[PDB]
Amino acid sequence: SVPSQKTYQGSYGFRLGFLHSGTAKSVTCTYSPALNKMFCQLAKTCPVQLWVDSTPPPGTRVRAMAIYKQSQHMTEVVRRCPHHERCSDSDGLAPPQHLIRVEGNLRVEYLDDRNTFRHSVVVPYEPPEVGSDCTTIHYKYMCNSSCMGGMNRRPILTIITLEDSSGNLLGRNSFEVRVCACPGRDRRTEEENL
Ligand SMILES: [Zn+2]
Repeated sequence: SVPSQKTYQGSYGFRLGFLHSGTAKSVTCTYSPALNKMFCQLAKTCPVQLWVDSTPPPGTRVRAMAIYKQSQHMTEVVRRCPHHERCSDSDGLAPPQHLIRVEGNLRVEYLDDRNTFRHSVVVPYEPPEVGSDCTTIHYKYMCNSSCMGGMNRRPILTIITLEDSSGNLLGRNSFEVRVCACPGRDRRTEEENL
């Protein structure tokens, strides 16, 4: 019982983009092309860019979902650790257990799948204005990679799916995530092994 991670550009040429932020000590969020991996800080904005060759129909929705990267952990549902789950950091919209939030969107919607028990967060797709090339969604990870009782140092992927108003699949892309203190340092260090 594991959700697909196969890349699928679909009819609209769906692709993911990121800020080219570098690895200076102070950066809150930074992406590695070589690793296909996002490094970001706990509860900080992590911008993900949606790129399309053609504008998807109105009613299109954008869902984000987390799964564990290692195959022997994939069936386990990724959720916040007991401490954070119990934390007073609610924004009034996100369920307390949910790892991934979206900020600054009053039309945000959260799901507990009645059959898989997996969490996900979905927002209406917005087209870029004619002077921009992509759409930006501001994600937040609400639990650390090192949190004991949660992910517990196990690496995760985020799966972004493009779907119509009826929930049918239009596109899919994914990237690995590490939530940590000092993404800049951890990115340079992990990239050094190459
Ligand atoms: Zn936690």
